[PDB]
Amino acid sequence: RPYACPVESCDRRFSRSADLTRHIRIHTGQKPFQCRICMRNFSRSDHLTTHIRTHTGEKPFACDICGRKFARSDERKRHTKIHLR
DNA sequence: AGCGTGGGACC
DNA sequence: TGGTCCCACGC
Ligand SMILES: [Zn+2]
Ligand SMILES: [Zn+2]
Ligand SMILES: [Zn+2]
Repeated sequence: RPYACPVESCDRRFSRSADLTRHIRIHTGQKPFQCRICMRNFSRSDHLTTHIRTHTGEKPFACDICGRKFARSDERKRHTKIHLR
């Protein structure tokens, strides 16, 4: 919690100094990761990785119940719960 | 659905 | 630093 965002208009606080560094990019608008397929810029390398799958169609996450594939684990997570009742 | 994207964590 | 998951939330 000791790490406050220096931007004046912003008052968000962070427990980890590094979580502030990432956060600073929201204010600086820095997007240092580019998709070589569509040239779009992204603020995070991990977000670029999952974005690229929208081009290749790579879906490494399969639902345990029906086997349906998803590009992201969170999409699979959101899906799996539909099998309930 | 499709998928951007920030915060927390872990390495 | 900086890479990479999970999470969550949003549209
Ligand atoms: Zn801030
Ligand atoms: Zn792209
Ligand atoms: Zn399923």
